Amino acid sequence: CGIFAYLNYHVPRTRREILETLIKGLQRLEYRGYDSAGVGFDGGNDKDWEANACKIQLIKKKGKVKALDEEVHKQQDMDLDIEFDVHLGIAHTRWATHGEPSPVNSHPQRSDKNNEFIVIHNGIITNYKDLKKFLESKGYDFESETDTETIAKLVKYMYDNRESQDTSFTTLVERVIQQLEGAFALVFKSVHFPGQAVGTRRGSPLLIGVRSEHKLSTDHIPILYRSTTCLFPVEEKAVEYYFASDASAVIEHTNRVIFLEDDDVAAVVDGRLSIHRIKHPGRAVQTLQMELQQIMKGNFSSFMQKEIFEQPESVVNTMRGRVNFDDYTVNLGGLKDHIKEIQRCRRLILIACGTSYHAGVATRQVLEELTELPVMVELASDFLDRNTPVFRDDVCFFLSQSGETADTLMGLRYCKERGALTVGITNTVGSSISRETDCGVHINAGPEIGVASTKAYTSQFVSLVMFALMMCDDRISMQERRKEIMLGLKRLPDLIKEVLSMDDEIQKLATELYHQKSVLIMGRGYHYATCLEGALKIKEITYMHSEGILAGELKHGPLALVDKLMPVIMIIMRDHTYAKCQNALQQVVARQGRPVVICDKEDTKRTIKVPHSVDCLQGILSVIPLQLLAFHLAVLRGYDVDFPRNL
Amino acid sequence: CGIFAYLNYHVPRTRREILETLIKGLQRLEYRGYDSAGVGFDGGNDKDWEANACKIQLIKKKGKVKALDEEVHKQQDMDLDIEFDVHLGIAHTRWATHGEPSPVNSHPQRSDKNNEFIVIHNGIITNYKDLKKFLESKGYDFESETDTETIAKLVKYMYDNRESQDTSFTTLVERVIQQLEGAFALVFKSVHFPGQAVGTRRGSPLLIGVRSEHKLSTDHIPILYRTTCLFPVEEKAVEYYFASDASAVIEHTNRVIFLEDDDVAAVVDGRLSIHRRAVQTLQMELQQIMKGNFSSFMQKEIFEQPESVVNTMRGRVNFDDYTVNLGGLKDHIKEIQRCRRLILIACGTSYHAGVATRQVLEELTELPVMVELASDFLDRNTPVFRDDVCFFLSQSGETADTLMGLRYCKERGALTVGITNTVGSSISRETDCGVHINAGPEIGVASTKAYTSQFVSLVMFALMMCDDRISMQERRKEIMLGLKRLPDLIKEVLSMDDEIQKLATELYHQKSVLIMGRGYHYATCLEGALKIKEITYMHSEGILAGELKHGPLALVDKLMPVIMIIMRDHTYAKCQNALQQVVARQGRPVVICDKEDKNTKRTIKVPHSVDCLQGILSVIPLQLLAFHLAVLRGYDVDFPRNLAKSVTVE
Ligand SMILES: O=C[C@H](O)[C@@H](O)[C@H](O)[C@H](O)COP(=O)(O)O
Ligand SMILES: O=C[C@H](O)[C@@H](O)[C@H](O)[C@H](O)COP(=O)(O)O
Repeated sequence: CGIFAYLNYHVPRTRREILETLIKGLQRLEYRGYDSAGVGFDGGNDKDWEANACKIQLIKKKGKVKALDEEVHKQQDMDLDIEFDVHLGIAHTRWATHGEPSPVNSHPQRSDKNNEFIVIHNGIITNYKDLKKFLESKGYDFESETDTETIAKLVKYMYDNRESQDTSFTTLVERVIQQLEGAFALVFKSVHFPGQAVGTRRGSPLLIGVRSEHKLSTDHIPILYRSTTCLFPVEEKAVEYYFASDASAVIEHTNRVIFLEDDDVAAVVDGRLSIHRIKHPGRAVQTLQMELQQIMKGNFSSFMQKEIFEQPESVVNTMRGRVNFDDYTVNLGGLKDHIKEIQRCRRLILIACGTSYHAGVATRQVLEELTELPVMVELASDFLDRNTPVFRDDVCFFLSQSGETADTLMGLRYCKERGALTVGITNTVGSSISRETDCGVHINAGPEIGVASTKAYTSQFVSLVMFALMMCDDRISMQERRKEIMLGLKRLPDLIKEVLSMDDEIQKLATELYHQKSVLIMGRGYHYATCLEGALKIKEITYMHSEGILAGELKHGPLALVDKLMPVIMIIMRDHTYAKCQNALQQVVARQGRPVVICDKEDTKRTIKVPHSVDCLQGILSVIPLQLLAFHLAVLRGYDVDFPRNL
Repeated sequence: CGIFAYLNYHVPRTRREILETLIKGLQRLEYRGYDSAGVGFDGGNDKDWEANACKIQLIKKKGKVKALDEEVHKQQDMDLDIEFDVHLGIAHTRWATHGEPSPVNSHPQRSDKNNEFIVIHNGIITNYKDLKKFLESKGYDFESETDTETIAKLVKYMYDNRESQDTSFTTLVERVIQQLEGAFALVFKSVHFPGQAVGTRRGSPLLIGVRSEHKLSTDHIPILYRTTCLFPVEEKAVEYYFASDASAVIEHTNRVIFLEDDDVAAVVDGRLSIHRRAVQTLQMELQQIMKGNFSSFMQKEIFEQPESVVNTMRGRVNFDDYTVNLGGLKDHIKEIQRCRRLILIACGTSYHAGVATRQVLEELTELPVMVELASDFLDRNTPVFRDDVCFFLSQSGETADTLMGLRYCKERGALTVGITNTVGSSISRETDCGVHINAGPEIGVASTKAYTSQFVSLVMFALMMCDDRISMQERRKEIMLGLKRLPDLIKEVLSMDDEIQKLATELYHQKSVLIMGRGYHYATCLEGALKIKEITYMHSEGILAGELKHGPLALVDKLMPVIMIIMRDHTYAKCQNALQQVVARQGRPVVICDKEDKNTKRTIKVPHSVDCLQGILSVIPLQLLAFHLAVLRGYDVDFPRNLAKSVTVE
């Protein structure tokens, strides 16, 4: 789950400082549920650090990182005051899967009883059964039940069979990954290559942060196959490197990062960073706009609560630099090039999973309205199962907060093979979907740390609307509609705040459903997505059977569930479907239903009155009371909203 | 909502023979609405039946028809022994979608406290509020909250301001429909016009049955405009049967006159005339609307799927040469292949039929296939083009949203195809072409054979669209042999009825059940979930298997009942992963799988078939499960609560 390594090269740090840095990185990567963490570093208490680089020491522990930190400072014969001019430390937090949680099964995994090679690993090796046999036949005995130990044992096998006494650490890892199958991100450390690090990935994210008070030789590292050919400080040697599986563990130290790509072998040798391959392409040193405050709870007791209540801000962040209300223009920079190509295409296909799919349903109508193109919205897993027909004049959008969901990513590659124009709507710089799409939009909602999608849904929503507004900016007959929608976006942050000020009314509703085992959420049109997304939130966070029902489908069967006992929530807004929803309401009440109504500004039982906005934006306001409802219900029932129950 | 009126002209019927005929005609229509019922006949206890036509009697009550039949009998005022040589009685069962199903809101409505004009209405008047404020000013008091009372209070307003002392009943009705907006199918009765019935329609079904041992004067009633009427030649004996459906008339005769929009039929002096036709024979046997030896229509229709599947393929599938021919589409297939997209539009189970066949349609046509819920399709003003081919799946052929979607697509120049189970329905008439699935009448409220016959019908279309591809010949043979073997496999599934019933005894007490599937069985878990909702009232929900890991799986614990559909097709490995996830969450799921397929100790093994046909076999256990659960919970499978069959209005 979480990888972190800290390499100080001619930046003196005490053993304490190094360990504090490693512990701190794991906390950035530590999400609720992890149950195994460890650190690897140079042992020995020789005042001169150059003699302690032949004893790798491991401290691994089951439980939360807090427990690891206590074990660190709780070491008998370990002096934390030794200063290292050069040192590499690696760290890992995990959610034990393959084996049972235990100190042995925690990372790093070692190559022998003297820790000649150690590795931290994110992912799974498919052929790990076969590899363990090949090494055992060569005498290597295993101590863990994890697939990671095979990696540590295999790199020593390559070392034990090297042709020359100076075969590079890179060459060894190159030979290792060539024998691995599956997905992995790896960081290696060895006594035979003191101060050096090797990081490589295949289908699992791995990035490198860099920091130095000196000028760096380049901002675009060229690839070396098997002058400024590598990255290094120019004035002096001092530099710091940060390997990590997520930017959250690097951003507090530096915002200059390199995102590795599949089969890259990045190595730090003599403090200089190079990137090797076997196959002028290069890897860019880029600046992240992320900042530490964005991954902290602040004054909120949970990340779910923070991300719900900060949606006024995240919606604004989504629009910053992209909307101009002075002259009613929208400019998504990532699409200003392909914008005219897109309009020459004949169909829009939105492909996503879960809540990201709900964002497509939530904006499908306005996309049809403003683009006038057919809009198909697909669940990624079903899209793949059916081998859906795709053509060269299709424009395919891929909605993904993480930018890594397997089905959404495989759908992307499916559509690229067939020649379709691909567009990524993501919330994670460097992610796979953001790279492999022809173009894309970063929704810029800030990191989503909570288990459930809250601000990501609303920012995706706003992003797709902004795209719809770009697609009709040349239509005279639509100028008024664009103006109306855009003045809605202008007012939206304050309308969200207005909804959040009704939190007390949502708590009251939560206590009325406290003991209920089901609830039906009914909507149609613009609020079909709203009732589907609310039902998912209440399933995922509250663990009760909430179900979204298309209002127009009631009389076709589902209405049989309505009686005096079945809780019902109906979304009834003042748009063109208003009279129809009034009909559905009369149908529910006719069958002894006592429903709660989320209705528009100044429209049977309790009513949650949200403010009135443009019809194609109401979904953003109407889903928030459902977000809060799931939150408050879970809190009432003693659940930790930040502790996932999916796994 | 059902309509039924009995007009016996010069055929002596006692007051019990007519009342037992009105109720008998409502039971034939009860599945269209069973929230209330009523009847309208002549009162008075005078031997000379001529001195009784001036006294109307209304008997309306809340509940099914069996609640009305008991209200009609055991009365202390109605003498059921008066011989009527000429009499007219109107009846009606109501689907109270709004308000209470009270007797005051049921039909026949009335125009005053003396009942001068009573009307039975099927449909909605889109301007009854405007008609209610006009009549309230002229001196008319309203009692019910329905829109039908504005039709009764209005036919009397045209009678209170006529021009001649003897204006025909047609004239009065013709003036009413001119002030009525929306759809309606009416059958009037007045004391001023004894024995005369008027039957007009507009966007709603309405036919007139005729029985007479004497020769009928003609077989093509000429539509008139404000040697003309249908009647027996020599004698006067004739019995008419107004009704909004053919099942309530077939029992008495198979000679009906299907009216058209704005045709103002009228029976005067026992002569049927149309104002502003073709007397034809019905092609339906009474056995087709009889439960037989089954205790419910739903059970019969499930166990008869081996037959209805055969009927859907009869005369259309030849297994010796592997050819498929649907007459309704023999010519259009040429132009359909030149089109660029298929759109399937339907509601409920009919929508599931499209989900169930979407993949194979994409496979064999190579065209994009979009499946749309009719109500949402209309809400979004979905883009449609001239080179779209739009299919409309409707068992009844009258579902409002599906029908409006049709007219939407026709307005945009699309090619429209109807997949119905009702000849003469609106959807079958107004589409460019179509197919009659020919599954027989479906009486149970929950669709069973209609689903599997639609499924089979869409596959047959797919087989036609690829009959000229060399590369797909083997695939076509694989599918068609699957169809050949399908009836017997359905019998093999049905033989597990008892095993399904035992499972039901383990679930009837639960509040919720999750049904999971993917690929070809996404539709299966959606349709099964809908059925369990509809007749059992359990909170059953279908969950796409591939979406479990994205949130819903958090709802699974050792207590949540789970049904999974794991079949030996290309999603088997994926479905095995979903099964592992469910168990990891402590779920103890029931698995529907193939015979040749573990932790699962609660399995339902269906026979293995072609992947794109397996949905037919996998859904049947869920049909049976829903049936058995509803029995265990003391519910009626034929008359589920809060709804009826065929949604023909808003
Ligand atoms: O609360 C819902 C979850 O956030 C989940 O449904 C999520 O939306 C999907 O797993 C797709 O995630 P991505 O947006 O990263 O693809
Ligand atoms: O059990 C389900 C019901 O039968 C219902 O969902 C029905 O399928 C729809 O009302 C479609 O009706 P039509 O097929 O007659 O259009």
